[PDB]
Amino acid sequence: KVKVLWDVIEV
Amino acid sequence: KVKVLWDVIEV
Amino acid sequence: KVKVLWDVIEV
Amino acid sequence: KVKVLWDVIEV
Amino acid sequence: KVKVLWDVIEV
Amino acid sequence: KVKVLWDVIEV
Amino acid sequence: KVKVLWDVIEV
Amino acid sequence: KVKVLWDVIEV
Amino acid sequence: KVKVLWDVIEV
Amino acid sequence: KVKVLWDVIEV
Amino acid sequence: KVKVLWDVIEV
Amino acid sequence: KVKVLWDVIEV
Ligand code: NA
Repeated sequence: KVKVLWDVIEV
Repeated sequence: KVKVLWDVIEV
Repeated sequence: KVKVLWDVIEV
Repeated sequence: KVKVLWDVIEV
Repeated sequence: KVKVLWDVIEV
Repeated sequence: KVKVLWDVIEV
Repeated sequence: KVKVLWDVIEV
Repeated sequence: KVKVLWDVIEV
Repeated sequence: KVKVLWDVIEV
Repeated sequence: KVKVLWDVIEV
Repeated sequence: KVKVLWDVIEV
Repeated sequence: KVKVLWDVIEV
């Protein structure tokens, strides 16, 4: 199955 | 570690 | 039909 | 500044 | 201010 | 087929 | 108006 | 390898 | 490790 | 005007 | 640092 | 019609 992985960085 | 994902479903 | 679900996993 | 990262994966 | 909008569509 | 439509706006 | 389109193509 | 194709469209 | 960073800027 | 900024980094 | 900048106009 | 303007910048 297909997933979108998401992340953030605080730069 | 935490991971945030979108599941995309074709149902 | 298509739907997007939010998943949060601990790995 | 907030940066967004994403990757499409197959699980 | 920047805002993001998104919708998933079936074509 | 599944597609995502994004709109990025300034408010 | 203008939108950014994602197609996640199953390959 | 599943991939995101993205484009800019006029709706 | 490679990180592909996305940001939106208001100009 | 909104613009998209795209950066590749190696950490 | 080198980044890619892109933006959309409607003519 | 829509046009996408690309640039490579030094920051
Ligand atoms: Na595949």
